[PDB]
Amino acid sequence: LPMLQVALDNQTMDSAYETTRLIAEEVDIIEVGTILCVGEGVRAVRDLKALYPHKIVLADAKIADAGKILSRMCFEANADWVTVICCADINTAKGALDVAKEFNGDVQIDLTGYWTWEQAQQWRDAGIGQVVYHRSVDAQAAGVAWGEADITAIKRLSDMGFKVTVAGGLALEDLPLFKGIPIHVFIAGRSIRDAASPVEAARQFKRSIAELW
Amino acid sequence: SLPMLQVALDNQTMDSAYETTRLIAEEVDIIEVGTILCVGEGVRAVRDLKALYPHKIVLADAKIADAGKILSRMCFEANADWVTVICCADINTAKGALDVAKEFNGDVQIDLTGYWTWEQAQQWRDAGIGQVVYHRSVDAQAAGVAWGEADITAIKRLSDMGFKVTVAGGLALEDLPLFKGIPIHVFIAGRSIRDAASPVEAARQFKRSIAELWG
Ligand SMILES: [Mg+2]
Ligand SMILES: [Mg+2]
Repeated sequence: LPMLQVALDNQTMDSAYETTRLIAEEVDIIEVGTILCVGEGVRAVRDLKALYPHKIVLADAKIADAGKILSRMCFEANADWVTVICCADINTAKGALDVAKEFNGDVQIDLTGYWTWEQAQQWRDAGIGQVVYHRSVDAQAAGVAWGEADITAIKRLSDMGFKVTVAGGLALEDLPLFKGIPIHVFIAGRSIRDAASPVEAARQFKRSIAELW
Repeated sequence: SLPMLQVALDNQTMDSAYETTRLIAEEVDIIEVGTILCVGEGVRAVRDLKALYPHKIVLADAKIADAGKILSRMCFEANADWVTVICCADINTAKGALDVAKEFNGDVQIDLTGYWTWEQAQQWRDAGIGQVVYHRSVDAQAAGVAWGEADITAIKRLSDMGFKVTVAGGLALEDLPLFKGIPIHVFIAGRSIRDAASPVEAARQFKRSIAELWG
């Protein structure tokens, strides 16, 4: 089944713990959001893995360069997975992946914004096995919806051999759009954190995934 | 004008960064809180460095990929002067960061590490972005990628489009003559200053060479 990842896009640890104390056991993957990486630094990764060592912890660093340095900082802090942003030089993805392998972790290419199918082939040739197909939250705020071109692009990525994570303002009602595609992970940030009942929000995601897959 | 000098603080902890700033704060124009220090320490690095050096321009090299308003506000509330947005970001990300920047009388640069297009550059100018960082990837540099003809051509084209151009990416003193005759706004040096036997003298050599090459 597709896994459920909660994005902790909080500015401080104590704000993040407001969410994790409700739903840590309701999800599969705990993401240290970019917001939290910037707010608190890599201590966020170390602290959350110590709290939830049985969960996969993703550091959503969106590394643009200095792949070896930034990945090593995240993996020394006990990250399982780290993200590299799609425009990074191929040697950045390669460097992050080499480090990831030392720690038995993995790298995902986050596909927010502008990238090309040629770059996607490069990531595959470099041994990248995961991508995050990601509607920009700012594009979302400007009225960009999920659409059929996204579905086509997700299937294409899956056919290239990537495990695909889907993200970007996902609500429960969006899940049927992706039906029939072997999605690796759905990310939910706001639709869990900001729900009247975060626990019900998470369980509904899992319920719906179970029905659909 | 002479190109200014920006020191990149790509340290993992504040104390490591202060080992550099206590030597060169007054030898450089812009203090960059490197991406590595943003990740190492969080946005406190911005707040703390601005408090030590309030008279200096402080740049947060956040390389914002999305959530432009949120991330830019965090940096500006920590008293940054400038923030970076990575070239691949959706145009609304750059716009959102700029909107926030104007509230704080700050500014946004687009960092041009990695893959981008000329069409994207026109969108940046149209949205009112006035600064770009022409950036050789440090990982590309480590795989042997040299400064080349195509870099001079693109920098010139960016300048002709109306951007002030910062040059960065493993910059060494001997690289500066490659850029002579182009109105570079800022040169960034990280390792070439931080890792020198004498950071003070390294910074001074950059300033001397700049004053010769652009004088
Ligand atoms: Mg995220
Ligand atoms: Mg930098």
